[PDB]
Amino acid sequence: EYPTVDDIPVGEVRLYKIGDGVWSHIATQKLGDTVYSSNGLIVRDADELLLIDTAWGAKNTVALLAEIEKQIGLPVTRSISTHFHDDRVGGVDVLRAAGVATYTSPLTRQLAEAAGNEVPAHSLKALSSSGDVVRFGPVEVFYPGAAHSGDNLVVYVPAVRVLFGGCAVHEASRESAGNVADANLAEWPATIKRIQQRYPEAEVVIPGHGLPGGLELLQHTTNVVK
Ligand SMILES: [Zn+2]
Repeated sequence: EYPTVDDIPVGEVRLYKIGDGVWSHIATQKLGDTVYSSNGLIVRDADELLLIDTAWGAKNTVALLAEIEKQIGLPVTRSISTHFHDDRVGGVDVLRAAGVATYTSPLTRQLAEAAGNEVPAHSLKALSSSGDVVRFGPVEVFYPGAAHSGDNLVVYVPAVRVLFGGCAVHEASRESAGNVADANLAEWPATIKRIQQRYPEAEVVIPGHGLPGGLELLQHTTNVVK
């Protein structure tokens, strides 16, 4: 039942309920001969929605907003991108066109600018140091340190113990680190331990790509990395 590249019809976006007021969103991009999927999060707050990550590009992000309006019918008012790559900020301008207030850390804004990627309009302050946390509506945003990228953030929904790990966390089936061109492989183990120590009660851990699991994906990630 978790959506995969084998069942999301081409160009569509799917939502998947994780817990009370929490969905993941799943989108695809074909690169060469391989279709990839990518996850983000949607979190209800009162009568609005907080979006975590774009659906990887403008076309997909249009489809994401349509799917949200069809299935949930509440307005996305704010977003947070969890690092500077296209599966996180690609489609920010779509969000901005729709009236969404787009956020991310100052460093992610800088790296996104440097990469020629789309740039969220607003900075989350108080995230510049490893171990910094901030509250944001119904979530916590945590900067655990460098890993998949120098700026990677994780998002926790404390009411229902759902941790969205983004690409700092690998799915269970993944056994190679993947794209390390922006990664800090030396730091990535410490970064994972910081996540483990901060969110010991998490019930679900959602990787940036692939199937949800539990806290076991964190050590799995360290194992893949080292
Ligand atoms: Zn990335």
